[PDB]
Amino acid sequence: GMARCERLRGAALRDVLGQAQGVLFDCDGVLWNGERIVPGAPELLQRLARAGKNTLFVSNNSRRARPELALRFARLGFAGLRAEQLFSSALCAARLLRQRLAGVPDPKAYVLGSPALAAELEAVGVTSVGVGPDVLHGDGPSDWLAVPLEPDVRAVVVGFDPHFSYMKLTKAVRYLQQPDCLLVGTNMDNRLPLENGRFIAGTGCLVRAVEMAAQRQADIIGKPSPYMFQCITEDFSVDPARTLMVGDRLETDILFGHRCGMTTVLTLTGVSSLEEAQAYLTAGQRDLVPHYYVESIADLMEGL
Amino acid sequence: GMARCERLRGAALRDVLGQAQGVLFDCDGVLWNGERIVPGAPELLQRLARAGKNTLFVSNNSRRARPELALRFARLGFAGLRAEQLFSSALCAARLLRQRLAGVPDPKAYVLGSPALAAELEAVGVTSVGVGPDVLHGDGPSDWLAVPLEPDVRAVVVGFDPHFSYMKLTKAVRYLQQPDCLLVGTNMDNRLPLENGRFIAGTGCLVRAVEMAAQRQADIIGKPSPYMFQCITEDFSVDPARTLMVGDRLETDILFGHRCGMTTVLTLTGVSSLEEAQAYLTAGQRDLVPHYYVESIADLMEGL
Ligand SMILES: [Mg+2]
Ligand SMILES: [Mg+2]
Repeated sequence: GMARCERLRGAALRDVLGQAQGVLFDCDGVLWNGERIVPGAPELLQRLARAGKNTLFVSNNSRRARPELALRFARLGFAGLRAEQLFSSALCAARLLRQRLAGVPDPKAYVLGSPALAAELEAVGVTSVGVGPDVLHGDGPSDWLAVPLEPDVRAVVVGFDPHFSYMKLTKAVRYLQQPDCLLVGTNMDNRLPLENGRFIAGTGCLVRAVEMAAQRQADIIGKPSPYMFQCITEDFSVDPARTLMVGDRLETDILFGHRCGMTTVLTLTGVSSLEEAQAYLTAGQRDLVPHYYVESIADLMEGL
Repeated sequence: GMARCERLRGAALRDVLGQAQGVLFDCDGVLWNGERIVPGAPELLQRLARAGKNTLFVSNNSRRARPELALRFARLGFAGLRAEQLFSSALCAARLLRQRLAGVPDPKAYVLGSPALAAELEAVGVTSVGVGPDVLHGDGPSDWLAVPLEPDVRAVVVGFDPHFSYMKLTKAVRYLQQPDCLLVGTNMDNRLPLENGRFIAGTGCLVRAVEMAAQRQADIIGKPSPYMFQCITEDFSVDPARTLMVGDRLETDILFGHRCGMTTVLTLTGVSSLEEAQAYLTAGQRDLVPHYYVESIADLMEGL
C-alpha cells in the first residue's frame, strides 16, 4: 500500500516476485539503453517465462510500430517474444479510436505524428492524414484558415511529430472547432530521452499547445495515464494486485503503477535516482515513491 | 475599493474619471474591433487630452512595431497620437532584455517571433536570429542536434511565430541548456483574435511548449503580467491609484489592472460579457471582477 521505498532483496524479494502473476516492463532505461542492453535482462525474461509468469512490455514510444519493435527485441538478444506482449502509446491510441469511433463509417483522423502511429490507426480501420511536413503557406491568417481540410476527420491525434508546425497547430484547432471531434495525445512527456543522456522536446509539449489553442483536455494514452493499463487489460487478464510494474522513471512508470494499483519497482538503471525517490517520500508526494527499488532488474532473478 | 462591478454613470462616472490623472487603454475590443472602430472613441481621446489626462495604450500584439502601430491609429481616425504613448509586448520585451543584458557586449537573442519583434530588439541593441522559416531536415535527432547555432545568443524570445516548428523548439531548448540564458515570452494568450471574430493559436501555446521542453518558467511581458506596467512606469510617472485601466477582456486587461492597483473598467464592446463579470463576483474571484463597467468607452465622455 504505502511505498516504503525498500530495496528489494532476499526474503522480501522471493515473496513479492514469487507471488507475482505477471511483470510489466518499461523498455527504455530498464531492458536497454540504446542498442547496449542491461546485463542479465534477457535471462530474466527467460526465467520469468519458465516461472510461469506473464511478462508484458509498455512503452510511450509513438514513433515506431509493433513489428519494428518486436524486431528490436530480437536485435538485442530477446527471443521467444510475442508481439502480443508489446504495448506502445501509438498502438493503444489506435485502440482507443476504434472503440470511440465504433459505429462511424470511414473513420478519419488528423495525425500530428509518425508513419508508425498512422500504421497503428490503419490497422484498426482508421485512415490517417497529416503525417509528414506541413510548412506554412500564405502571407497571413486569412490564407492559413482557407486551406481545405478533410471533412471526414473525427479525431485529432497528437503523437511525437518532428514536423510539428504552427500550420499543423492551426489545422488541428480548426478540426477541433467541431465539438464532436476527438483530441488524443499519445503521451504528455515534456522530454524524449535520447541514447547518450541527451534529450529533445517531448510529445507533451506539442499536445499541450494544441490543448491550449483548442481549449481542450486531450485524452492521454501513454504512461502515466491509466488508459495504458486499460489498453492492456482488454487483451490480458491482469490482476494489478498480483502484478509488478517495473520502470526507470518516477514521473511516468511509478506514477503509472500507483494509479493502476500495481506494486511498483524502480530500477536504478536509467533516468531516476534513489535520492529523488526518497526526496518524494521525503517531501510528502505519496504517489511517486516506489514500493521497492533495485539496482538493476537483474537483481530480480533470485526471487525466482 | 473592492470591485463591485458597478455601472459607471453620473456621480460615479464623474468622481473617479474626474479624479483620474491618466487612462490606460487596451486597443483591440476597446478602441476598435478589427478595422471597425468604436463610435466616439476618437472623440473620447480628444476630450481626455484636453481634460489634461495622460492616455496610454497597451497591447499584447507582437506583430506590429511602434511606428506601424501609430499609423494604424492615424489611418483609423485617431490623430494627435505620439508613438511614446504606445506600448506593445514586443516593445517591452526589448526593454526587458536591454535591462537584463545591461552590460553584455554584442548581445544576441534567438527569436521565435515576428520581424517587428526583432526590430524592437535591434532598436534596443540586441541582435536577433531565428526569425523566419526553419524547416526540419535530417533523418533523426543526431542530425537535429548537430546543427551549428549562433554562439553569442544570450536569450530566447518567444513571440508570435507562424513559422514555429519542432526545429525552432529544439534550437530554443539547446540555447536554454546554458542556465545563464534568458527565456522571455511576449504574452501567454491562448488565442490570437482575428479581424472578423475568428482566431488562431496564441503565443502562449508556443511559450508553454518551450517552457515544458526546457523546463523553465519564462518571463512574461504582456498583460496580465505586471511587467507591462513596469515597462510603462520607466517612461511615465503613473500613480495607479489615479489611473484607470480600460479593457475588453477580464482575464487579461482587468486582471492586469488589479495586479497593478489601477481602477479597472470593463468595456462591453469586446470579448468579455457582463454575464461573466457577475459570475466571478458571484464566485468571489476578486482579481477578475471589474470595479466598474461601461457599454462602450464612449460612455466615459459625460464624466468630463
Ligand atoms: Mg523508459
Ligand atoms: Mg484586446
